[PDB]
Amino acid sequence: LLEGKRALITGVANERSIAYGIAKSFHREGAQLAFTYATPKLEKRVREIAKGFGSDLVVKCDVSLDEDIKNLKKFLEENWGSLDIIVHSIAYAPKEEFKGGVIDTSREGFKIAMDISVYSLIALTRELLPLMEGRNGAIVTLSYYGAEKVVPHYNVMGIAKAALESTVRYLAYDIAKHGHRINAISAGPVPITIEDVGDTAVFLCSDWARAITGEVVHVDNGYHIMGV
Amino acid sequence: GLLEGKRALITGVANERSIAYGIAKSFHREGAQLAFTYATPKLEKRVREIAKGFGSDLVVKCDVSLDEDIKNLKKFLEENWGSLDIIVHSIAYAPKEEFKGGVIDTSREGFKIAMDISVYSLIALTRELLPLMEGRNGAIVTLSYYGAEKVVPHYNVMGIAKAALESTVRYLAYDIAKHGHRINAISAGPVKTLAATGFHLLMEHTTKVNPFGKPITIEDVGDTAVFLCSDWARAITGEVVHVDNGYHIMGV
Amino acid sequence: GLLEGKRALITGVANERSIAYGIAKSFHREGAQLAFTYATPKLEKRVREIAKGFGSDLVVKCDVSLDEDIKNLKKFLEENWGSLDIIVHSIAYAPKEEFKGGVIDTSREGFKIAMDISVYSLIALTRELLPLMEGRNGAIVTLSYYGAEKVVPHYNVMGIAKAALESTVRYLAYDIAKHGHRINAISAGPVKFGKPITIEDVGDTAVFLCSDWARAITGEVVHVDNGYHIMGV
Amino acid sequence: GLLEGKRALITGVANERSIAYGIAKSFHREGAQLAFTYATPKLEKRVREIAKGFGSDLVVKCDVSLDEDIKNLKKFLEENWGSLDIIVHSIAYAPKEEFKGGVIDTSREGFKIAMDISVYSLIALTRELLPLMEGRNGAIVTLSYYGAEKVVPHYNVMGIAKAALESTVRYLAYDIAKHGHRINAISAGPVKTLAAITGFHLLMEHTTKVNPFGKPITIEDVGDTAVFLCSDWARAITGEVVHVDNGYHIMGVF
Repeated sequence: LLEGKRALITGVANERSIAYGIAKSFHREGAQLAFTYATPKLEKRVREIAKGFGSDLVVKCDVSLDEDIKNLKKFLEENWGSLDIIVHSIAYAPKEEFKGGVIDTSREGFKIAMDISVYSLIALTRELLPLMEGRNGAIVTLSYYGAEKVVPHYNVMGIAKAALESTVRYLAYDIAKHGHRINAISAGPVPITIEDVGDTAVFLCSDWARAITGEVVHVDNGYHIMGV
Repeated sequence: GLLEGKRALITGVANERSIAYGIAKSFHREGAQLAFTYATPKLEKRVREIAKGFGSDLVVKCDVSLDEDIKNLKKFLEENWGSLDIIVHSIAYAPKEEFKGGVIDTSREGFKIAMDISVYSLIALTRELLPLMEGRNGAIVTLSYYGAEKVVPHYNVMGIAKAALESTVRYLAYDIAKHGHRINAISAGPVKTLAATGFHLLMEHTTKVNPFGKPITIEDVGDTAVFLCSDWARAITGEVVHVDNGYHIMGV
Repeated sequence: GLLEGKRALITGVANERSIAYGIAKSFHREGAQLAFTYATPKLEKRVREIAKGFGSDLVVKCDVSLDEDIKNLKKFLEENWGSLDIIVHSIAYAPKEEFKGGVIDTSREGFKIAMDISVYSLIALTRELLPLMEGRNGAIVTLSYYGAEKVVPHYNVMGIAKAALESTVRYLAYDIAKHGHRINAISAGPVKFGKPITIEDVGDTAVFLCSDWARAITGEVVHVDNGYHIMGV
Repeated sequence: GLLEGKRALITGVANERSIAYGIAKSFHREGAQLAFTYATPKLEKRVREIAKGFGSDLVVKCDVSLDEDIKNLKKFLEENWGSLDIIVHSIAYAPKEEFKGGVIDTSREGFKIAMDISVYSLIALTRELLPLMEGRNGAIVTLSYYGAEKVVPHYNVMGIAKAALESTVRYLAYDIAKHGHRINAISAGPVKTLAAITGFHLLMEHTTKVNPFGKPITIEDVGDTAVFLCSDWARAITGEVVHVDNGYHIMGVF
């Protein structure tokens, strides 16, 4: 339960977004919410979604842009002045990258995949950590089994998610000095539901999970266990 | 109230410092009804007193080395509940001599005991009690330790047992899924318990190395156990969750 | 050749299709001298015949469930060789009943037997034979399977045993490194892309892992499985 | 030798302390014919002299950040060999500043460079050179580090890179298997190289104290493992990460 907690939600595009399921569970559990939208064409839907949860706090943020990350800090500084939770649900590679195999990955497509899907977590964490000072905050990100095993056609995203899980470990080391935690949910195809992810996110971002950091929790109906 | 209307069997309570006591405490807070085993006749008194403190009258002797004790446990729960939601498996033992040198010095008999009590008991309890869980959204949780994954000097045969335990969890998840049940492990960091050679140094080293510079508590385990045994974790099975203040991340 | 001047004990040969036979074959090719255990009297004839074909007359009965058989094996090696370089541990068993149903159906006695034969035997052999390896920089190799890591239906208690075995390899690596020795596991795919491997695949990997070329490798599990382990399907 | 009649491309030699030099040395002992890349014009002389020492006249400049250099590398190998058995990928870089604090302090540009040079280069080289391996039983080996799996302070963005690299190896194994080829990683322990950074001495000391042998690995340990992994003895081994680290990876206390 997240009473008194202020959470930033990234990655809401619509009502089927994994981040929507997280926001839904967070709202139920008493969290106040703020949202990013990735592009201008998503602003209307994200604003409506935020309003449906009683939030008017919506800000444009292209995570490939340093200036947008700094602007996000400023927006949160001005409207809240502190922060408890970051939900990082941002993953992208150009669609061409999923055709063929990893062997067919373009250099630019690789750069884009890593920057959006992995570096964005570092940039958000660095920039927003000051807002969390003295709060014992929590960050959660999303991964997939393709990080650990070959899922054909997942391609560069399997590489990105392996990098992401390592990033979670290093960031856990960094931010523990300031009292904060960061974990990943390795989600099955959304099969699980977005609500399965959301309820797991609530726990991991709650004080009940105070001893859990740098962990990857599989929310996948046990898919990960199978050897055949 | 995440466990409202849930019935949970708690194994492994010896005293108020036991990991299972932490689990009972969190489960109680969250609305679970509790039943307890005690391992040896000497523990009866304090386990009954502990149960009473949680509003439970259900305490029964169960030495998991004994097939008849497991059967009688089932009979006891059939009479007093007739359905079951949760099994907390917090049982680990090896003769103390097995911790003195290295794994190379493990005795055959000590090995057999360690695996039987620390691993096989999970299989026996799961098989025996599964019928009582029918129609329920059952959850089982067991306790492991990082010594399953890496070498922790003096943990020895228990590092072998815990690796077997985590594999056992995976196979059991596969078995019990078709009955609508889940099973997971909590890989807990060191806690100063009655149950837990070289402990002081292990505890000190772990505390120094983990990113928080502090040990976990039995309450940390309990709160994680609540989640994993609740319907919020309906999509989580065969998983090992580290409740260790980040110790598992370090490559120093 | 890679194993010249090295003396290797081979456990687990039952016949020419035994994984240990492939290891013995590769070991022989590479110049190792060989000694064999046989598990039961009814296997003596075939094992002696196999040993002879490799130019060995060093064959000894060893039921690894028996402490006295393990002590006796040390004596046999002390008498005939007086030193040792390599142990090949290829010993895994559970009563056939245990592979019916799932792990949930495992009997207590079947579990005890599986762990004792498949896992504890490695500890007992390593402890007992380590003195013979003194000052040689020895190497031990054991066998595992992907069912240690992931669920392979019907592998059951052996999946538990193999997970325990791999952990045992790590702890033993820690123990024996201070005496200059190494121990590793080969996680073999099913035996003769992600297709069945051969006993020769295992054998040539065993030679490397038990050679001085692998001097920096210990407590490792090497998958010899045509890449099966990578798949998330 | 185990590599008799095999032709191997060696990337990443800067001097005789380089991990790739150890690999070249073992490969040479074992009968491989060698070709070398050098990363920058300043390394040319050094790498040509090292190649000469192994009886090789095949050295070519290849900056892996450049698509045209990878294309020209292929053209060079087509002209001088026309077939290829082995690629040794020993390429890792991030700007020095990235090792100074924690991963939290990583710059966007330093991250991009690290991933491009340390990870993407493997994909580029594998894709470009695979045709030269057609009909051969090819093998590729790359170098990783335990920082891919666990937190090694100050290894930072390289620990992210190496985790991506190990995943890249798995996916490439899947891709190249249908052409009869294999690819593996050696997760090597610390070695004092030109390339190996903030806190190196302490990392080296700590690793040496903690590993069960109480000593670091050598470039020759890596070389001998690479020979096996790139030989037909390892025909059944692909997508694997092999720790060549004197047992460091087993330790759960430090």
